[PDB]
Amino acid sequence: APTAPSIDMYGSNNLQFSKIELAMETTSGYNDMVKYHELAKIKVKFNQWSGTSGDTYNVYFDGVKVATGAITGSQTTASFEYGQGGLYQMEIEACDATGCSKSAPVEITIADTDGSHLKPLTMNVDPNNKSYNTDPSIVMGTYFVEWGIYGRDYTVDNMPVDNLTHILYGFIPICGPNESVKSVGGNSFNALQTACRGVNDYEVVIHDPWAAYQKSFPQAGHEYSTPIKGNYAMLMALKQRNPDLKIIPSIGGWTLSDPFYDFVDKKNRDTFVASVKKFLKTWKFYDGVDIDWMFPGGGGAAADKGDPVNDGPAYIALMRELRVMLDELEAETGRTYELTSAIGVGYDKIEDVDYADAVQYMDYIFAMTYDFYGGWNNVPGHQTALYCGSFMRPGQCDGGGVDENGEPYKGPAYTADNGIQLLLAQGVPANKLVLGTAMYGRGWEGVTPDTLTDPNDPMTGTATGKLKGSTAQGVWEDGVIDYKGIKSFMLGANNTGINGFEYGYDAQAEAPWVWNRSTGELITFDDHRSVLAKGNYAKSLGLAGLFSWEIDADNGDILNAMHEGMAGTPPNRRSHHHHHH
Repeated sequence: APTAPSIDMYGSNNLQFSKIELAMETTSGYNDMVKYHELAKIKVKFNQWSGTSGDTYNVYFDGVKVATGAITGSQTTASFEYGQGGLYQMEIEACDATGCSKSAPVEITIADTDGSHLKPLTMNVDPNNKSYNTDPSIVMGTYFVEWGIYGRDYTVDNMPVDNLTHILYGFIPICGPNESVKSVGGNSFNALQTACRGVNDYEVVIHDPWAAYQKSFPQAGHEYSTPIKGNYAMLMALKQRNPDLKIIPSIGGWTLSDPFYDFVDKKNRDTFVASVKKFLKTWKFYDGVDIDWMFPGGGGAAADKGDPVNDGPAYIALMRELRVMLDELEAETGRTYELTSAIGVGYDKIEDVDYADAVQYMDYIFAMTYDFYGGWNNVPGHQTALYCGSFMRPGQCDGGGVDENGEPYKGPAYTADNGIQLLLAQGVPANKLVLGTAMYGRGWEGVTPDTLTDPNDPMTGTATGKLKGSTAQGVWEDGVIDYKGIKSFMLGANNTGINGFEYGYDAQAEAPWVWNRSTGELITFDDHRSVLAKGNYAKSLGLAGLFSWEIDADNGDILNAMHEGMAGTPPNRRSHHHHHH
């Protein structure tokens, strides 16, 4: 028998290999920064200085032969390819006429984007998040935002993952027309231009590669030599901890929806769909795709865009085509992929799409049952209410009434129930609808008591402007505030109201508010009570479950209430009553 091979650690790259190459110290185009290989190139060097060397070498991973070849001299480099990520016990064997001798086992690491090479993520969750035994068939979704790792200081390990079934990652941009991005700030448009250099229009890219895969997180044990870092590596480790969790990339959103309006041309859909397939093959931890087109028919960030004739049909076609593509991935991998979308719930948004047609291809519709009222104007109202509030005029709820100027309402009022009922009215099944919960408030200032028609209901007042404040209090953009900020600075420990604010609740609407009479500051949000109501409502209607925007803004109260709401209606048996969904 020849001399047992001795592995040259330095010459074998310390046995660290990767199916993906990611630029860590530079920023350029997505295709320049990211290279994915179906087979990792393995290169291992071993030495046989003393004694004989032998004729043939064999390389084993956990006892299974993965490479073989001839031995020449005292030095042999074993170069081969391997397609499965993970950790393996590697042995190298040398053979001749007299027999074989094996090296001692040593661990080889082959990185892949499923996280197979990673240990389960260590969590650091706010203990205010309680423990629940909610049926795993019930959807409990939330959005994690890429940029939350900056000022918001909210990282993947902070997510109450055991209280979630779906994590939607916001947001994946589409290269092309993106003038709406300029409204964001922080040089975000420039970043997108850079990402899209070398990328064709209508293909997806990563907006912020630093946050996505470059940034070293010490809680995840990231190093210089770590082939994948950032949010993505942490999400990979999270999948190792929670294999049944669904992590889905969210494409678009409010300021990244511009390219969607060019999807009336099927060629652009084709380009997009192909890029998504490539994206899902490259980033294996993702379990499907979420489409947040805001909005088919118009009413989005770009005022000059929207086609009420063609957008809805295009949206439907997009879902059909994405489902075909996902079926291909399912055939190729044996995995199951989900197709979802977050949609507007105003009557004027819903009427622009035949969701009965679209939903046959989809797993879930995330109904954006929030942003009903807000700081964009000076009219108070419940931003995320289940039902029509006390402040509403006669016939406003159903839309058959008349406004202040004698002008008829053009459709039903913006409420969660009105939206859900319109979707059910189209023929969308309840069990594919997911009800939206707000982890944020919208707000005004200058709603002083003198402006109120009903002295005890600030929703009957008039504002002078948007809510202002500091990021310490959860105000990241004027008119919007983190739920945890509302709790810490307006509500206090038991909703007593602090710092000049008083707590109020509209039992008709199922909607809370805080109101400071002196400053006229008014905030509309979801609280424990309203979320309990939403949960009860979702269970009664047989909805798929609940989802939320955005997890970083919760202190645990909202997600807790989501679970407790789903904890606390039989088929129709008889006529002679109000038939209703």
